[PDB]
Amino acid sequence: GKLPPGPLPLPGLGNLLHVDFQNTPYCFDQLRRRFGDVFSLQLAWTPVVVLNGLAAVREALVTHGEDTADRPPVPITQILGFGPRSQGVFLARYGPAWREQRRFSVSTLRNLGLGKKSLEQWVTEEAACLCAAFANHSGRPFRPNGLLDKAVSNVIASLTCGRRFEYDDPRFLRLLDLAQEGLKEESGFLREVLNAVPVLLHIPALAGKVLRFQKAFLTQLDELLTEHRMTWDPAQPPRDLTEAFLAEMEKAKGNPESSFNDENLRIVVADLFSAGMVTTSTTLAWGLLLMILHPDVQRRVQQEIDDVIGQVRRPEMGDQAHMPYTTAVIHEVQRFGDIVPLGVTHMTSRDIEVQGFRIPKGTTLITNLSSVLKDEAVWEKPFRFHPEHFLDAQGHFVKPEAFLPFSAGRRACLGEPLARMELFLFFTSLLQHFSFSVPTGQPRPSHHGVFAFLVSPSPYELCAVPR
Ligand code: HEM
Ligand SMILES: CC1(C)SCCN(S(=O)(=O)c2ccc(Oc3ccncc3)cc2)[C@H]1C(=O)NO
Ligand SMILES: [Zn+2]
Ligand SMILES: [Zn+2]
Repeated sequence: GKLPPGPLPLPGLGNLLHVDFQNTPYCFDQLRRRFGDVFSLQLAWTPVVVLNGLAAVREALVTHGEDTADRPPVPITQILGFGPRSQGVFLARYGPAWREQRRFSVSTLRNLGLGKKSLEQWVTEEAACLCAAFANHSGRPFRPNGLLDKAVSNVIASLTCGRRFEYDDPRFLRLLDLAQEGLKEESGFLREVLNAVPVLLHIPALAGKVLRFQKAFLTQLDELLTEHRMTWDPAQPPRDLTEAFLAEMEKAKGNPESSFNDENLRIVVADLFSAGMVTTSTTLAWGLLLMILHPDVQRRVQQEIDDVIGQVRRPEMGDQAHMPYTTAVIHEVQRFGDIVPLGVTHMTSRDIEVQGFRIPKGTTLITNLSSVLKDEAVWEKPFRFHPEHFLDAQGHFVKPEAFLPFSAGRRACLGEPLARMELFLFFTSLLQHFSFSVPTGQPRPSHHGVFAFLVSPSPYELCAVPR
């Protein structure tokens, strides 16, 4: 069939000069408006197809799910112990190694707490610590990002590592620091080159600085894993994912095919931990920013929290069903924050058809989630913070199909169930006991965030006064 349209490619650079990597989301909007919902790009040697809108993304990830569940190979990951039976989950290639960790991560989380009141109470406990930390700032203006990252990170640590860390633990802080730095490494020109030419890694000079943060991250994590291997009580049912993983490694000794091995234990755990320390807290960072930028909405939320929960009892997942306005606000924060605009790259394993065009095997697929979350054809005021995007005239919460912050298909975020719970409990817990606002004498903060693979709100301070 006919391949997707797109800007005319240069001789060797291809379309590298037709894409503004400073604000790619905007550049792609222009391309979408110019060539359509499914267009092509030749980034150097990598053929790319961008998917815009719910339909294009869905036909690829759901309808053609089997053929689009693979990731682009990333040979550089070798530096972290990645191998055929050791791929973690996020960067894992479509196959048994992924499926085994995928199924394991999903079911273990569910067994450990997800969907039960135990996790809720654990989270609201961590929430209480978060509140107390906010209170230490008295009326003084501060940046909530660090405390949000620490509190959220403790929830995933509890699940994976069976413990939390004090907001000032050196190892905890270093772990969080390295995790955020390495999120800068995933976006480097050098990595692209070494990735195309695997052999170039034999030069210690290069290999030695390519993924230094991810390596530091894993190294720092090994120390924690080693202590855990020591405290673990195999005579009791696993308390966390690391123990569950460990018990599987026992059962799997002698099985060359099992992905439950030492190399993969640090990758899987680092996979879940890192993912959990940089997603939800960012959304929460957007949440608090939007709440000081729209005090009215913040009050409506507090009002609902008062009417349904009060200012005593700790929030509970059972409350959400009776808090449609707060649920709408949270969903809008996710929609507007648009924290993962271009999603995570996919790769076709077979030739497929999308919106009439043909997408050859091996094509790097880009799911433009931002275009689904800001689709002017679907949302009323896509470029505005508008809780009514998830509310009907009656005040009922409705979730449109264009709400794909987590993508779709067999590869969709496995942390969604955890994210849903964290956002509700942490958000209501914060607004239930605090009142946020822009610090007098300071300019209204921008609702425009700084572009990256993971989009954070622009730096800002706020005042948190008790209630
Ligand atoms: C509000 C927060 C979050 C957002 C917006 C988000 C978004 C995403 C997106 C866009 C993907 C890619 C889906 C695809 O490949 O098409 C994904 C993947 C993934 N996320 Fe998240 N995520 C969030 C939270 C977390 C959390 C809390 C965890 C849990 C540890 C997590 C774990 C993962 C994992 C393991 C994958 C890879 C799944 C696979 O390839 O099979 N994420 N997420
Ligand atoms: C275990 C690894 C160190 S292996 C090498 C790469 N990373 S990473 O720290 O660079 C990273 C962190 C967050 C991220 O963003 C996410 C995740 C989930 N949902 C939405 C966004 C992407 C990549 C770790 C990894 O695979 N995590 O999943
Ligand atoms: Zn444990
Ligand atoms: Zn209704």
